[PDB]
Amino acid sequence: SELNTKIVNRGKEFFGSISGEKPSLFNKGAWMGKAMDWSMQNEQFKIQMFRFVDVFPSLTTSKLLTEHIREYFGNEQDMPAFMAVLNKVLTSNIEEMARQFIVGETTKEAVKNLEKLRKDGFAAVVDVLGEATLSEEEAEVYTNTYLELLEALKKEQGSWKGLPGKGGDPGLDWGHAPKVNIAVKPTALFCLANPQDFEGSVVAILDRMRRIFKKVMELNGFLCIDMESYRHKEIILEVFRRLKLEYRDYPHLGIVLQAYLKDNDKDLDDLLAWAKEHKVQISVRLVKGAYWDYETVKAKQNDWEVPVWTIKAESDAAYERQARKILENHQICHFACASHNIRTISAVMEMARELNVPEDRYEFQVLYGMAEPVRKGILKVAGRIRLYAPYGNMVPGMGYLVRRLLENTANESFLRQSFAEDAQIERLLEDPAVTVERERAARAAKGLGGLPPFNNEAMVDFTRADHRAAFPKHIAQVRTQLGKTYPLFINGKEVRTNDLIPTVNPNKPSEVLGQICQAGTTEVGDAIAAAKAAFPAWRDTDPRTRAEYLLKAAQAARKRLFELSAWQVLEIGKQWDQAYADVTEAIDFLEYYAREMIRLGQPQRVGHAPGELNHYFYEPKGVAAVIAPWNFPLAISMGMASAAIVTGNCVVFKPSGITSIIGWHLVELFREAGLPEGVFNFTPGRGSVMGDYLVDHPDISLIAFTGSMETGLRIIERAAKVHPGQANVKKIISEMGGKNAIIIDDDADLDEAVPHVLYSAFGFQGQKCSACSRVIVLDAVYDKFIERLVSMAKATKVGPSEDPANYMGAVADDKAMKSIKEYAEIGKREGHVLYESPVPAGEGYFVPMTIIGGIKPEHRIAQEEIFGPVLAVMRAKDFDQAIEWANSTQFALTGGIFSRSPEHLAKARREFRVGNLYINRNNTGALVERQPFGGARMSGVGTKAGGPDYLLHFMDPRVVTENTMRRGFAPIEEDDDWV
Amino acid sequence: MLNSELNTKIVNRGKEFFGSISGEKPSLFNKGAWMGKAMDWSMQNEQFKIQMFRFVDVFPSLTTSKLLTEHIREYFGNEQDMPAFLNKVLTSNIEEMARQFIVGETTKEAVKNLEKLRKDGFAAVVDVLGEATLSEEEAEVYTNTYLELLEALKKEQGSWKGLPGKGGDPGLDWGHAPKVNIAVKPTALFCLANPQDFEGSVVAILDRMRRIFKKVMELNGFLCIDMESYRHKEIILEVFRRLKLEYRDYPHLGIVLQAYLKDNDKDLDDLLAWAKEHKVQISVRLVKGAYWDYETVKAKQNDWEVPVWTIKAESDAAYERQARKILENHQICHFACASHNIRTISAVMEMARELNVPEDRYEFQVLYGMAEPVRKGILKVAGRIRLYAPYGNMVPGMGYLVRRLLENTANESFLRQSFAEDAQIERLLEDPAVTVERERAARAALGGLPPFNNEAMVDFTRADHRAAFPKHIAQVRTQLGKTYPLFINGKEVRTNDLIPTVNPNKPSEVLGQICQAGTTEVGDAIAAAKAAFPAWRDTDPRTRAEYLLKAAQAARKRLFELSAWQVLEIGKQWDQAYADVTEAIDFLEYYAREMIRLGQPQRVGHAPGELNHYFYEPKGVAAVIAPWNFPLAISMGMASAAIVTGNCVVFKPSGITSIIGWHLVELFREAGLPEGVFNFTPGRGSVMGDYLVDHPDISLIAFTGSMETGLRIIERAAKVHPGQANVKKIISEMGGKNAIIIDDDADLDEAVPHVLYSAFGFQGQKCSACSRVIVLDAVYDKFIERLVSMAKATKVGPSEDPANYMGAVADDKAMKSIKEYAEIGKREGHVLYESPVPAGEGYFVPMTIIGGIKPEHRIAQEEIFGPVLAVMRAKDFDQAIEWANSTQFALTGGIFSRSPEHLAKARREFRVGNLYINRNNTGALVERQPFGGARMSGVGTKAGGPDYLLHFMDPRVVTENTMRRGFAPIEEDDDWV
Ligand SMILES: Cc1cc2nc3c(=O)[nH]c(=O)nc-3n(C[C@H](O)[C@H](O)[C@H](O)COP(=O)(O)OP(=O)(O)OC[C@H]3O[C@@H](n4cnc5c(N)ncnc54)[C@H](O)[C@@H]3O)c2cc1C
Ligand SMILES: O=C(O)[C@@H]1CCCO1
Ligand SMILES: O=C(O)[C@@H]1CCCO1
Repeated sequence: SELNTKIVNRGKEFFGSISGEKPSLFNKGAWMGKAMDWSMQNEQFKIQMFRFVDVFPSLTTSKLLTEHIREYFGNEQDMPAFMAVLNKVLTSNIEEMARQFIVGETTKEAVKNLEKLRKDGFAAVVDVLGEATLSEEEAEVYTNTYLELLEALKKEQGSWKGLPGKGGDPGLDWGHAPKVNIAVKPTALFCLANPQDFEGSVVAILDRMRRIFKKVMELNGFLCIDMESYRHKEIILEVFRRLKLEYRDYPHLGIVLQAYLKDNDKDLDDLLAWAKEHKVQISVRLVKGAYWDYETVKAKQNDWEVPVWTIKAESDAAYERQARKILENHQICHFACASHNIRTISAVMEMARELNVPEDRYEFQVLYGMAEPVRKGILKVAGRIRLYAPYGNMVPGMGYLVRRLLENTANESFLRQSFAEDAQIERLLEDPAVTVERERAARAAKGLGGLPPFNNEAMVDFTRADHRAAFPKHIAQVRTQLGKTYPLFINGKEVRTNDLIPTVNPNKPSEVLGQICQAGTTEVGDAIAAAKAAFPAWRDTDPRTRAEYLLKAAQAARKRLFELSAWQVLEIGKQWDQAYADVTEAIDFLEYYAREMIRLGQPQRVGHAPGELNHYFYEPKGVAAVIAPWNFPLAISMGMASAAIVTGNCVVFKPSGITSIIGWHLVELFREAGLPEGVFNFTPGRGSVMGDYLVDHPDISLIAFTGSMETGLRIIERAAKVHPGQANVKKIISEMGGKNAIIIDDDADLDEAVPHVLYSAFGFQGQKCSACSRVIVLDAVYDKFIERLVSMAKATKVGPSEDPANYMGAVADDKAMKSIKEYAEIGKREGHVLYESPVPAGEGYFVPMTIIGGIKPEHRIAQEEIFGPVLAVMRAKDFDQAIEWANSTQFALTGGIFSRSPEHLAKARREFRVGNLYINRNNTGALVERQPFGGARMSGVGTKAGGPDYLLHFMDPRVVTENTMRRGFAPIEEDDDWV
Repeated sequence: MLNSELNTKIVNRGKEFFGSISGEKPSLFNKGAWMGKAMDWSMQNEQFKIQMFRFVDVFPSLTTSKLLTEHIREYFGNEQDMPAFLNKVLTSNIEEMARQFIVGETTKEAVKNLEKLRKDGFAAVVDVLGEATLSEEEAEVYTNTYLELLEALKKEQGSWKGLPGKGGDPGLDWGHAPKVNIAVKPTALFCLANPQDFEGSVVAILDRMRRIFKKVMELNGFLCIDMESYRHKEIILEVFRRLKLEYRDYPHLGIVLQAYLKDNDKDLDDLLAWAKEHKVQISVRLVKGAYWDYETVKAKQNDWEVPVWTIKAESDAAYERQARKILENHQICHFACASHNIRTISAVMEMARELNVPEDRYEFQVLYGMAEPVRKGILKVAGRIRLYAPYGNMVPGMGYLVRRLLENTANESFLRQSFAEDAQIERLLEDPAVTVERERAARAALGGLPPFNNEAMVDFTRADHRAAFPKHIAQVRTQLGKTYPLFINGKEVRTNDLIPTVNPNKPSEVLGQICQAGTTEVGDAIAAAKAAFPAWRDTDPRTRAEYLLKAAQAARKRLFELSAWQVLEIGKQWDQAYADVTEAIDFLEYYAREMIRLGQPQRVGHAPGELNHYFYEPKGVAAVIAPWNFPLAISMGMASAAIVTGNCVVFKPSGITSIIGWHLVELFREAGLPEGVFNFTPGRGSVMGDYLVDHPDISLIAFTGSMETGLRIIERAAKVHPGQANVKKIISEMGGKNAIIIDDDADLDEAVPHVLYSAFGFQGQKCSACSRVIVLDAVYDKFIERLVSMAKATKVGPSEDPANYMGAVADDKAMKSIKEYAEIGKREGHVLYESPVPAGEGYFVPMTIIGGIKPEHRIAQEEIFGPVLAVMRAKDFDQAIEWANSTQFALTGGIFSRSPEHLAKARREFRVGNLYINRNNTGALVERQPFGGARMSGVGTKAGGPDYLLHFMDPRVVTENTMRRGFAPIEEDDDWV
């Protein structure tokens, strides 16, 4: 109460001394102020304006600029009044808004302007614009930019008089702070920063951070480590902890902690405890956090718990609480209050006074070019105020710029409420804990048939220590299970044959995982007869009961998630994330197709004529042959088999030879679920022995196939014949290849495009039907794009997938390795090799990560599916040729485009006619419901797994029509057209 | 108001009526009897009413102890689940209830009881139970029963004193009425009574009615012609008018008019005017009407205007207004008031007084066994009461029995309100005209397009519809002799290869010559469709749909004309021709709405920072290979489906219906369809058949025809040739070998004409036609006797003559092949019926029924596609289902059964694409019965349903990452915070 009254009064004095002055961004007399004002009034404009700011620096020609302006804002008559002559004026206004937030474009300019800040009474923390670097070379340039900055400041600082204080050392700012203070972003220091390779990322970042830190120490300066997105939070904490311990006696090292994270109370507490345990001192810059929108979207997309508070006052309350904790611990922890919020600043000031904290233990910081009246008020009241002063160019600084625009204009922004909305001061200065209680209470004021709605199973989350630790443990566990013989499974019984084929670790072929029995035509004949005998009872089973078996199987897989994943790492060479996502997709199919059968399972009345009932409903076809691929050995198999099973068919299942153990997991899961015998039959076998036999058989009514075009087309041809005794015309559900292109338009965001294209091309060694095998790059952006793509590629390592440090590993088997390598030779003769990775020496089916330029549509590697880590780079003269080239193959599965032109995106949506088109992201990793997968042309037959049309393909519709009139009367039904 | 004053008298008379009989209830409402209890719970519980009434209907066919016991449990549950109120007991109660409404089971017993009624002071009008006869012999039995009855009464009437009256002849009832009075039901006199053959029906009925009336006049009696369902109303009026004019001086001939008909105000005026014109007198029995539930349902099933009033008080108001009109005309029109309604009766009594009507001009009539206190009431006040006294067996009387039961228990029933509902007397006796206004005023309390409704079937109750066909057949004959060219890329292309098309019922009548496309022309059409495809694909789905709606309006305007062409070109009967055209219109209307439904991309998934849209794309060029049997409908269905989904079409019509194929050209042209979107290429299959199917630019084949051709196309289409963009999509409807199962408890009066239509409708030239009838052992001999007796009544001949049931088959080849099958069939089983055919030209095959057929027989397996019906004898219900499922087809099926267990088994196990319960297995309508099957009958595509258009397209997904530099637009359906 009493402290809170002091805080409120301090805040009132603050607003009083501000004298009504508005920060420049809220100055309606300025163009910037007008543009932000309209963005705040009109959400559609805000979206257009911020997106235009983002794309602006890549509008490097007059044509690009004129066209983009028209497409984002409309013609001159239809755009707002505050908005060729037009190109020049708008360019000037955007340029000036960007310069608003930086102290310079270069090191020498920054240094000049920093001395100007000192004369106005301001300290600085200098930052070089950049984040999320794309290569080792770029990380080196960023690093050397700091070294150059430090050399320059080293020369200058001796001539700088220390900013005024009340005591201490006259050569230091305010008597105590080092005059040179810099901030560094960890993700700018290493382009593959990923907690999936936790130690690898820590070391690579720490190594460059150390070089910078040594130079900082050399001039008695301060180094602060910025905090970035939640994905890197633990990595960054570890870098700080390690670096601190190597130089335990050096006081001027800081770390950012974000009060908007639910983790932060524990993290702050742990860090303080850690500092005590090691008897070192630390420094914390407490912020709220800059990535709120991003964290909420990212967690939502992956069914992760949202790592940030979601009521704005909760972050404010957390800040006051955590700042009090830091101030109390001022002996061990130096404090930088980083906030533009007058309530927050006032709370810190009164808490510090109440605890009599020495002034050398806390200072205040704000962002350069923002909240100008607040900055001046702090200078007047506290005296110790530091500006975060970045420098550099618009492209690497674009994230920063957009974050500032977002920060100032958000509905919940303290600055917007104060300086745009004329919000009441009492409300603004209210204790946010009160606000929290009131908001939470206001906020305290679906599925079908008892089932929760569909949601995709949450992705593995390597920000968690337990998830990181799970893989090595489960891989070892799997290693105790090697060397078994896997029999056929037919009508609930194991059937052994004497033709065994070993399955091996593609990254270590001498490691034999097991031996697989092969079915001959006799055993396949037996599986078909078993399925046919089980069919009548299974068909007569209630759809909701059939769905329940899928639900139980899903729960069985969920309880074995990491175990099932580890099997794939070893048997087929999946990377950890790839393995896990394979299993979660299996679970999704089970959960989704169960719900879909429940939805489609109730007969629907059709028509509304009285005296008549028509019910429309579906019947299964009979026995389904399911011929599964090796590249998604649990997901796609389970997808195809469970769809066929849930719709009332019985299945004869042929796993791919090299992933037959994963195929055995379907036996384990369906057994665990209690599935009646004969409904699922497991029959691996040699295609050359029983492949045609399975497909030609008269008792097969349906064939679900996922694999190569040559095989799919053969199956389609053979299946069309009706043999004697054959009950139905065979239904084909087929997913075949792709030759997938991603287009890189002139205006593409290259920082997004590059890592997305690399992942699309080389994720899982390129062994996906959706993989990017052609990247088609617009003439004017080509050299910039390919230099960055190649440079990022050179940073990646090729090696065993059980080691998370490797980006990709060996391909499926010896035949694939030989085939892919020959294609790379073919490609190297057609075009010109741009990159060819090292591979480890010794055993393993390794193919280099390979990038080839100069490719044209008439070349073999622009047409034929390689199914491996071979990327063709094609140079298009204009957007029209890029589309024509994207459409130049016989396939139409997936595709992508990086572009920020509304016109080019619309042209792409219309003409780039693949089954799944991706805009501004990778073209792989389709999720159930979100991205139903499949295409036409030579890529398939227009069936889409994971979508609402899929189960229909496994059934035939029936209608029963009843005349309900007997002797002149009929019951009246609710949906009848009557009188 | 004068009207307020007269109403006061009516209400006061009603009140005294109610007071005198106060206490007394009709037998049916006596809750102390079994009759009363069953009715009581029926009135309380609508679910029980349906069970009981349906049970009464099935009861007489429960002829063994097993059938009886099982049905009892199936209709009413187990011994503990059913109400307190065995087989021998329940049999006796239901039998007692049926006897409540009859004066006897035999003529002798009837005559005895009628004499007993006279001595109680009641006149009678005697009826022989029965309606909707199934044969000429049954019609003769019925006619002779009246004759036998009349001969008996001729002998008895001499000894009868007239019922007491006020003056006149003591030998006449009340001094003036003839002692003998019978009523006859017209539809009991002719098994094929149908306004489609209006003249033939009138004459057939008139000839038997005359034979009866002559006997009636011979004893100076009265003949009343009952009125039946709306379908036969005009026929019945015309029979009455003709008979009346033949015996213009004989006064004892009456007709019933139904006040529940909207037509009745006009019908009554016309009849009164017709009588004045001809200077005859008439007699009208005015009733409300007995077929209300039926007329309402039937009208709605066919998109016809409901012929009855639908607010109950509107019928009461109609009755009082029409009664007044009759009484005003008492000098020319004798009046029988037939109602159990005290308000209605009281109104007629005061009106007869107000208008000073002589007593010999009106009498009162009620139904035997009903409304006993109202009956006694009338006898006491008016004295002139006549009971409608039917006699006969329960099976032909079942319609009458169920109508009585419905009558007494209905919600709006006056009897129910008065004697079970304890309703306020003031509300019961209020002027129905006031009730009408109250009820009407009480009822006052997808994107521009009307919802889908099927196009109204032709309605031969209308004189204009009856006149339309001869007019339009004649108009079509003035346009014969033309040469029809190909239609490619908007241009007519002639070739030198011509095939003539002729009238199958008269092959010397050539309708035209058709140009045949060679492979060069087919190639050109395919090239044209391919060239038009990009722009058509990019045309908005709503815009595409608009062409179909325009084409529908074009056809709707040409309905009778388009029908006429089919009558002459492929031997369609009038109804069959019209139905073919309305189905085409339905497809157009339905597929337009479907494309509009499917045409919008839909967001899928709910993750923020992401938009996934799911939508459809056309395939490219579609080959449409159409059949002759449904020449406009199925052609238009496949073609418009392909076109509305953004494909372009190369269309090959069947050779013998090439002119109907040209109609598609005309309709799409009138709609303004872009050139090349639809191309018309008749040609010889042996020249361009495989060429069309094999062509690398074809992406989809829609085929409807024989299994053999269908399976060939599926084989060839599976190959991917050089330059072929897609795996070809097959949409295919092939044949069936369809069975109807006649269960032990089947209603044979429904089943027989339904089976006959199913098998011989359009000469059996439907993929849905019944070619096997599977009859349960114990009912076999009875079913076949009735089936054959009805068949023998039908005539085979030219479809342009509506008197004929069926006519010539499609062409010479069809004729030859069907005849070979008939001979094979005759060797396998035993012929039960083989109709005559006209001598002279025409592709005539006899209506043929063959017995002793088993599943191993060729005609039990192979689709004949002609008028040849196999009858098979199943030993029990399980073998029946087994046999139904014994072919390689699964298109349609039927079952006539009233057993919940057996119907349940059939729904589950009789796995055809379209299963029909208790009706014919043909005539599938758009939306109501989406049509198609699997096995060898098809590939699981159902034309006319909500899954069909999907087959003509491929789905596409666009996914957009909407986040830039850490922010994204929040969308409405985003999962968020
Ligand atoms: C001697 C005799 C002979 C008859 N002959 C024939 C005949 O040849 N053909 C024939 O069709 N009928 C005939 N009827 C009439 C029929 O059999 C019923 O007896 C009669 O319709 C019942 O009318 P009501 O005045 O007795 O009873 P009410 O309860 O007054 O009237 C019931 C009648 O109202 C009508 N009705 C019920 N619901 C509605 C509604 N929602 N909207 C509009 N109207 C409704 C029906 O016609 C129904 O029968 C005859 C009746 C008698 C007494
Ligand atoms: O990059 C950002 O947006 C914040 C502000 C300063 C550093 O971290
Ligand atoms: O058959 C019937 O239901 C009516 C009643 C009397 C005759 O016609």
